[PDB]
Amino acid sequence: SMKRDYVTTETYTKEEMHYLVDLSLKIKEAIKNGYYPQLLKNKSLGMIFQQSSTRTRVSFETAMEQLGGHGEYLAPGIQLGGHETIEDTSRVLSRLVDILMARVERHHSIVDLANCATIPVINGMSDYNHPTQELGDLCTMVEHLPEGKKLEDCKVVFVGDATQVCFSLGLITTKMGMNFVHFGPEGFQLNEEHQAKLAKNCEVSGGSFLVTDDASSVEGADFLYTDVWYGLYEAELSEEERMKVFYPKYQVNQEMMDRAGANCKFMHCLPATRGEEVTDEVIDGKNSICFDEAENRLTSIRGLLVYLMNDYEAKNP
Amino acid sequence: SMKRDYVTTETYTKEEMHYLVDLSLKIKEAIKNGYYPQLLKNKSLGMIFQQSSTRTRVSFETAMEQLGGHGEYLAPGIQLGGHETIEDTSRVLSRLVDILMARVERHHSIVDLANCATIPVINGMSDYNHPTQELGDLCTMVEHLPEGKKLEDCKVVFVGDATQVCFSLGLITTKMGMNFVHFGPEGFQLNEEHQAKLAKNCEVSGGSFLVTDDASSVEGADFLYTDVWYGLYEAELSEEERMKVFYPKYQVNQEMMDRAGANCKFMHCLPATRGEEVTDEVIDGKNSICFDEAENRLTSIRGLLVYLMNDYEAKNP
Amino acid sequence: SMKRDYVTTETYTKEEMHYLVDLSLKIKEAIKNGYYPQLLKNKSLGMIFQQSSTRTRVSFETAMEQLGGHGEYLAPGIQLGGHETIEDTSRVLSRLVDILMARVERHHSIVDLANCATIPVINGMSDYNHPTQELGDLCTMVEHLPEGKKLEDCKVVFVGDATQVCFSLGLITTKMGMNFVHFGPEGFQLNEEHQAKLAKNCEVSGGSFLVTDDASSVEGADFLYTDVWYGLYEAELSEEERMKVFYPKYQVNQEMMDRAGANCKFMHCLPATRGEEVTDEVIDGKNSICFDEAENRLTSIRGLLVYLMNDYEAKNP
Amino acid sequence: SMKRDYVTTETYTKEEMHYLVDLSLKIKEAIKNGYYPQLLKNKSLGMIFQQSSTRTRVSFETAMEQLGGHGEYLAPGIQLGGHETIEDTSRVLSRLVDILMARVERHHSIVDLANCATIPVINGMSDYNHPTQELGDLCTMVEHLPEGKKLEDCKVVFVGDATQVCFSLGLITTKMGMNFVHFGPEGFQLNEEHQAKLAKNCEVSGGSFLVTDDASSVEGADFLYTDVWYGLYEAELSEEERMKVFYPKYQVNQEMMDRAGANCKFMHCLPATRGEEVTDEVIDGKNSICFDEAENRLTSIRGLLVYLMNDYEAKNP
Amino acid sequence: SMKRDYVTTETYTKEEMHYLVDLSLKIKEAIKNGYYPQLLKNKSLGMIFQQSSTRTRVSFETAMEQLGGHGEYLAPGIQLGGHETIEDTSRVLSRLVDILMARVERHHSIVDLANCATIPVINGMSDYNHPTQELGDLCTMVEHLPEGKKLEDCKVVFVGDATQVCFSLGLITTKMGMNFVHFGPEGFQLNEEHQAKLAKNCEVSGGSFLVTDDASSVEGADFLYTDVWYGLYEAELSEEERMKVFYPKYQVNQEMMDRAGANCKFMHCLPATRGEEVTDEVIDGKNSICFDEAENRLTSIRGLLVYLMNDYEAKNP
Amino acid sequence: SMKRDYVTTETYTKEEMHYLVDLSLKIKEAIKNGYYPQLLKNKSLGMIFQQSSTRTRVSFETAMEQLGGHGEYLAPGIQLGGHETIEDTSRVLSRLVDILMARVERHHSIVDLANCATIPVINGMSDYNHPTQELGDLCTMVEHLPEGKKLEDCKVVFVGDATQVCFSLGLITTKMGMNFVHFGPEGFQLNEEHQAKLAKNCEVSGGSFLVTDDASSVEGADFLYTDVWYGLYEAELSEEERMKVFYPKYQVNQEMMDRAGANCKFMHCLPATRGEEVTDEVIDGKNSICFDEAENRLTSIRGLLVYLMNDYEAKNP
Ligand SMILES: N[C@@H](CCCNC(=O)CP(=O)(O)O)C(=O)O
Ligand SMILES: N[C@@H](CCCNC(=O)CP(=O)(O)O)C(=O)O
Ligand SMILES: N[C@@H](CCCNC(=O)CP(=O)(O)O)C(=O)O
Ligand SMILES: N[C@@H](CCCNC(=O)CP(=O)(O)O)C(=O)O
Ligand SMILES: N[C@@H](CCCNC(=O)CP(=O)(O)O)C(=O)O
Ligand SMILES: N[C@@H](CCCNC(=O)CP(=O)(O)O)C(=O)O
Ligand code: NI
Ligand code: NI
Repeated sequence: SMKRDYVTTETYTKEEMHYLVDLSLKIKEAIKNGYYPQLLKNKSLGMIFQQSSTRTRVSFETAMEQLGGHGEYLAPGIQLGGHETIEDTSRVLSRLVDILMARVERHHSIVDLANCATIPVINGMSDYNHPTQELGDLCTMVEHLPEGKKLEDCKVVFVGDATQVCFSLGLITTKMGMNFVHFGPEGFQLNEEHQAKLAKNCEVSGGSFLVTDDASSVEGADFLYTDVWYGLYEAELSEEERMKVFYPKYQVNQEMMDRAGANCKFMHCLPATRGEEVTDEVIDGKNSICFDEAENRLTSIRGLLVYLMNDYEAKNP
Repeated sequence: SMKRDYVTTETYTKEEMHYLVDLSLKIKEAIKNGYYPQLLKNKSLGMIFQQSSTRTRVSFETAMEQLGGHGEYLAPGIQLGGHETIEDTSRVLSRLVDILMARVERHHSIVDLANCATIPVINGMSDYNHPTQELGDLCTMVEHLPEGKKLEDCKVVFVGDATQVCFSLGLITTKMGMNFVHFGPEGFQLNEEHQAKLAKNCEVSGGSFLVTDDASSVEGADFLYTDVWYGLYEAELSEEERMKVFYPKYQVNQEMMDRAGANCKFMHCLPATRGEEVTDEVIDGKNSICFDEAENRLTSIRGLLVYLMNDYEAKNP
Repeated sequence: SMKRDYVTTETYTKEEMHYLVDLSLKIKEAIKNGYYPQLLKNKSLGMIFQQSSTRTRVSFETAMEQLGGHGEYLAPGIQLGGHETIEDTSRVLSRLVDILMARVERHHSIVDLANCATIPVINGMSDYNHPTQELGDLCTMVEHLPEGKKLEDCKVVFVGDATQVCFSLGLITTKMGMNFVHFGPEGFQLNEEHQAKLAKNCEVSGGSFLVTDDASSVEGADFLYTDVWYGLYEAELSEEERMKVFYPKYQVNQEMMDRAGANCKFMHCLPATRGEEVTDEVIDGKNSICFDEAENRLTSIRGLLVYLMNDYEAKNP
Repeated sequence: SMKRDYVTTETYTKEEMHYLVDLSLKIKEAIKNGYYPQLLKNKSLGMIFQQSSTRTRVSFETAMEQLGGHGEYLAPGIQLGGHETIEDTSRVLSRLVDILMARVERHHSIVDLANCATIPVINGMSDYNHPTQELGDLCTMVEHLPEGKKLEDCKVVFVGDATQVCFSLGLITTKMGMNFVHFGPEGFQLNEEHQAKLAKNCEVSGGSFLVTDDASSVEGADFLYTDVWYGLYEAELSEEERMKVFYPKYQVNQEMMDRAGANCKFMHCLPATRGEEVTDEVIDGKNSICFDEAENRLTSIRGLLVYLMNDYEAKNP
Repeated sequence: SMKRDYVTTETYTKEEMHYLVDLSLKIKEAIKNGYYPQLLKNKSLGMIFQQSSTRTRVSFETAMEQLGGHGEYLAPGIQLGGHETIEDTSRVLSRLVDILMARVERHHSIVDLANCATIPVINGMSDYNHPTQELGDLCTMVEHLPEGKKLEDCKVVFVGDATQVCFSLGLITTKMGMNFVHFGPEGFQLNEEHQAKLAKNCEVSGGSFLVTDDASSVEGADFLYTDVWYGLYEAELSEEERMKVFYPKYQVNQEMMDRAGANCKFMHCLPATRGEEVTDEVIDGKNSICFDEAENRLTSIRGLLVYLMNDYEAKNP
Repeated sequence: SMKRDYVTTETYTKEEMHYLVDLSLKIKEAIKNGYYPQLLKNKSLGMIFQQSSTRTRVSFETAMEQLGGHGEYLAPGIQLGGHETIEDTSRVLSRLVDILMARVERHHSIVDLANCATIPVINGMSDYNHPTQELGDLCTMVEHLPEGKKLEDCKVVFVGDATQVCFSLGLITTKMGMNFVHFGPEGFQLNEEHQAKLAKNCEVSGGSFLVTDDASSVEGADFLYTDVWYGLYEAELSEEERMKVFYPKYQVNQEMMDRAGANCKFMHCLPATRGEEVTDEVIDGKNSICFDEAENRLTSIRGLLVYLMNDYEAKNP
């Protein structure tokens, strides 16, 4: 083709993900030392958000500035579909910016945008997956690799609801050959189709996956990860409804961390509902890496933007 | 004076419009070859939008980045008029940005902004005209000039409603000495005052204009252009109402294109209502140049911004 | 510490404020001569607005571009507090931008943001004070210093309501050793706590302050300053209610200016309600400096941003 | 291969030379309008001079600065050949600069440098030819094209000694399909091998060439070109010796220009020996373009450097 | 005209020299604070040296880099005059660099270069004067202004030979309205024509000048300045010859400084012959400012280059 | 202190040398990928050469351009010492450039320059040592580390004369904990004082050193290094004299390489005298890394310049 998209890590090999991590960490280190590599000079990113965002939006906008380009915030309601067709919007934006991202209510919207645009398209989260979160989370696990452990020998346990972030964490950990668990209650577990995709990743990678409601599954976790309980932006569970499903068994508290292990690190994509999926004590505690993880939303987005723009330039000399 | 505005092409000569085209195409060619001329370094554009926009807004914001400056999106509701007077807003913005554009509900708002501001002001569309569309459309017609034809010998036919874009296309084609037709139904034709202005342009240019409901008027068109049927943002015609006025006589379909001529190119400012003013077959067909035309919204805005900033610097050494 | 904030000028000495003025005016002069000092290259400012703004918002966004960085407009409703705690938002933004500003409904919000963020935080106005307005106003008074007068011998009279801008003007004038008066009606005067803070400033500076409803207080003013009468954004006084309190005694009209003195300059933070706190004749008259003052919102913000980023870099080598 | 050299225009087609002219003139026009295209950013040119130079050396050094790179002056005596072999010098410099030029006493030296270096090598003049002079001279003739004439219908007459510049002018004019004459005395005419190469160029181009001692050959010249009479830097003819050969028949004086034609333009590569090959009256006269021609040494070198670096980057992605 | 030269300060007013000082010191302060104003971006300076130089040459070359341009070192022997006429060299260089300087054996050479070039020409020292030294020395005296003294009330005494630097110091001090003395032995004093020029400066400035062999003339000097005794580069006095003329009466030693005054500062253009015109004790002593003075060769050259390029751009829009 | 010099690696620890290698290789990799880190923006390097140079001079000049600064070539004969004292030259240059290097005839000259200058001074080779060669050579050995070997287990054998490069190679290899041999004839071996310094390095590093005329010493070398036989620039041995001392025993030929080992790499600082210290077959052969080594003169100089400028900025905030 003449471009590459980042809609799902399912289209990336382990080697490509490692390259993305390595590129991201090199850029991070330069900036830490006071030097900003101008790798996207005069390039323009269209940023389409159908939902609210702090970390994803600010990461894209900051990343562009840091690398010498600019991000344009197209707020909820440039509509995807509607009166103007997605084919028209996609072809028009392909002439007016160099690269696109979109956070979408429905996954088909990002797929359609990628299919119809002739410039790189990045999924900034859908109801299905969250691939920039995957890369940031991988950067974070690499930086916080336990002493004497290979990445592939790490155990990553996601606690709670089968969110798009849960699935995405499963996708990236299995892609990298790691050991993944979704610890969640029946009715809120990764589904058969999700699990088939995790198995497919493991066939190649030698990693493992388990989906279970067994509380002992947290034992030996190197990373213990959670997310909110209220579901999707269009149809939230109420406090009473979600507490009924998840509390207290799926609350990440100090007792759960102690059971997972003394050096187990706590992760959360954020925003967090303190007192539901995680207690103040854990998220603010010595083993929380969620703020390093949030920083790495920017770390990973810088590397990804550069990778995709380099690919585009290679295909369009 | 100490600045120049771009409110209407009525204040520009043919020679100035050619200069704007030539400048725009030089910048376009540089960028096509991977080089971004930093002609607006550290300059700031205030972008006031009273209505939704994809092409105009993204073109301004991208243009500024590409040329080394920045565009600020001032969303619907910095009010023009209201509690704070237009004189105050204009004088204040003149101290805080280098150049302004505004897409306005009512033409007097852009006129007032231009009259009261001491920096260049650009009309990003009003209920009266659409002069940046004119320049982009002219760039497009120049690029797609038929073999063996001079620009002045081209025939440009606008089909349908007497929109501000219809009038603007009349203004630019007549300014350049071309042959213009508005093919539209009685009651929805360019009015007496519009036509007097077209005649005035032709007195100088030697071009021609005709406003007619004769379907044979499309015959021999080099460019066949249309726009939506629903009218102005504040007071849309319903689907039933606009179909009653315009359908099927004013639908640009393959039969109309065949009648216009085999090499006639289709143009539309966009967004398009597929199945009303144009069929899928035409807009997606081999003779459609509307996506090149959309790209040239950015092409023309880059040249215009540079022209106006150069003029400002010449007057304010 | 590892950063410095700009929440109130109460934490700045006279010498520091002079340094800020001098830095701001040097940058202004360079730009006047066509040279843009790239003092914030690749730096990112998060701009959180809980209320509407023309001058503050555009000043921050333009300042960043002029100095080689970028400002991100985070529109009303990234919430401060709410579902996601202020501690979380603050720590997250500290990883994703280099510097923050916020215009807040309630002062505690900016205090909390500053306390929880590890990057510099700037108050873009609260219900308590308006410190960037202070610096811009000081730059303006320095530029318009009366012939043969020291800054400290100037008399600055604020007319009307005890707005946050009124208090801020009191804070800066007393900090610089000048003579301040709030001329306002009983019930709408700077309160006991405000006045205690002004007295504290004067203990150090040798300046003076008076809060009074005596109309003779305007006599001998070098600067006569006013603001709107309708109160705070969340709870406005109606036209009838505010006219009943303030009109005509507190209307700045030509007669009041004549009484203050022939060379007294008129100031207003803007937006102004013409016909209430000021007449057209005064604000558009020969002794009005409110548009120079508005320009100096940008002048002062450039200097402040550079000062705070330099401080940050000094503390984080 | 992995690079391209500019040792002789014999390896360039007419289309490539036109491209070089067009690129050079676009860059010239940008700079005339105050804009410097940064097309060689951070690139380093090694400049090896075995002989003195004003125009060639300054053109290369200025060109690099203008385009965002740098030229290094390697003065007579980094030796080519000698104790360190040319193979070693060439391979070493290929690691330490991006592009090379050399003005050489003997043509084999530039050939050897080009053959052994893996970066582009440019001939800055040898005893055989002078290809950057060719391109500058072509740019000059294009700019000064007579009214109503095609380039190919122009007549270019070189007067005097069969210098490397004489031969080079023959090479470029015949490559472009023009009509060339060397008007020179027997014993000092382009030799049989030179003429065979001119005939070979004309076989492709349809141009013409003549080598003659007939004074009537100047009649109808559009460009009349000359050079010094003293021969090569290592073995100059004395004043008496060269006057005996060339004077007065080959002196370009006003009478010769009048005979050539009223609009014939005078060219000289410079430095000129006033009173020998040209009189003060001609070189300082209204029809002299030698200073425009000297400027175009820089014009052409900018275009060439960019062309060769672009070619290198295309071959080494 | 279309440019301005800097051949002698005789063509500059006191106000222009103050502007040059002020500009130079602003640039110096920026660089001291770590910021390099890019005021000469992509501009090229030709640097012609007929004599050796450390301070002048390095100052020009460094200044260009610091301000975003480049200086080209044209070493002794691009000849001025000779085989190629000065008119030709001047016109050719005017096409190939933006600005020129030259250090020349004979003053007429710099005059001829300035007269024939259409770009700014700067005198880098001749046998007559040294105007960049003047500006650097003035910057130095301003920075080291004695407490409680105006510039005009300062006494500047040059000791020793009537060098071009001696005369230049007389020219600048008298231009600025200061009090100048040349303390030198009969036969080696500023001549009648020099003194007539100093008187002419004083007619305008109200300054004073004296040329004398009275040793009491050093008393009350604020600045005591000297230079070498060996004369001009082409015809040096031997050690014995110059000692016979000048030693010990004109040796600046600690006794002379004590007599001049406790706060008198020692200046020397450098290079110095330690043990002749100055002792180690003085030049390395607490009251020596010659290294600050040497730094200000660069300070002044930066300001001058910018001033002349700005003037050129103003005249050639 | 307020700066750091690079006169000898004797003042650097193993950890510092590793840091220098790592920094150099990061910069090299960026440039290989088409990105030039602007780490020395607007910085000026004075380059003083008392002897001829290709690799050192071009490396410094190119390095400065690549990193956004500039190098000034001060050719043989700004004299160090002489009429103007070294103290004066050093103090003057400290005001006029940011960093200095010098290639000197006598080591005391670089020591004096470093001691008297207040800016970083780099030794570009003396009669004693060659520390930039050390760093380039170390970068080269790291890049060409044999499979399955640690740097410290490598054997490096220098063949021939006890040149400054021989000693320097001993210094760096022993500093890094490697195993060094000088294989050279009696009378031309590293002397007692050299060897005492190598022993001192080994006391810390655990490396080894041997100085011997035993031809079996080459056996097991991982790197086999040589240099010219003619001695120092001021007093060369003739061909007959040096052949008498060194030939054929110390000629690096294919037989010697075969004896050293099949994967032993050949190194030479260059220029090489082919047919003396090395045969064509070896230097042009598959195991020669001398051109990679020459490239790494630039690799190492980039890292060193950045390291020293960063150190300077840290000490002079
Ligand atoms: N399951 C959650 C996932 C939120 C991911 N968070 C982020 O990407 C951080 P942001 O929203 O601040 O960009 C949901 O559906 O809302
Ligand atoms: N008659 C139409 C004109 C739309 C012009 N379109 C554009 O300028 C493209 P945009 O809206 O995406 O900027 C109307 O009044 O709506
Ligand atoms: N008392 C007024 C203060 C307005 C200050 N104005 C500004 O800062 C100018 P802006 O709102 O355009 O940024 C109020 O509470 O509204
Ligand atoms: N036949 C002459 C050619 C000189 C060409 N001149 C130039 O290239 C101008 P320059 O020497 O100033 O670079 C000779 O052999 O000397
Ligand atoms: N009278 C002395 C003047 C030297 C001025 N010195 C300088 O300009 C310093 P520089 O030579 O290092 O540039 C002479 O004729 O030599
Ligand atoms: N022993 C040799 C060392 C030469 C080192 N070579 C280099 O540094 C390469 P260069 O001279 O090209 O910079 C001698 O004394 O000459
Ligand atoms: Ni922006
Ligand atoms: Ni240079």
